[PDB]
Amino acid sequence: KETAAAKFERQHMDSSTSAASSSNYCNQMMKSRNLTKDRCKPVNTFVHESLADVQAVCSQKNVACKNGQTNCYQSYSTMSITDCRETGSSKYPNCAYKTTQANKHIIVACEGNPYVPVHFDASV
Repeated sequence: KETAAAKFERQHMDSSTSAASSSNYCNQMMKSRNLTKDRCKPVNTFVHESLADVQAVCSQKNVACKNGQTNCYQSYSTMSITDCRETGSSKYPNCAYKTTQANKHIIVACEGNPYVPVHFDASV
């Protein structure tokens, strides 16, 4: 099965663009990363940074996850991110998202050897 690390990359990384280029970014990316296949994923964040820079967050500021887990880390630096959230008209299989550009710190949960992100917790 897909590893947690690999699912994080598929769901949350977009090193191929520096920011969202249009209001359709989320619609396109949510579809192409298979986040709308079985149901409309309600919210999702994409990070426009190199993979290594995001993986490095696992060695940055420890902070408890929203769910209380202690394997979460906040980036020292802000990152270019896109927030994707369903629009009021979204209705499977025609899933529809609002794209919002931002520069924020990210919080990720990490696991494994190599110790890498497995969950996107928050943008802050």
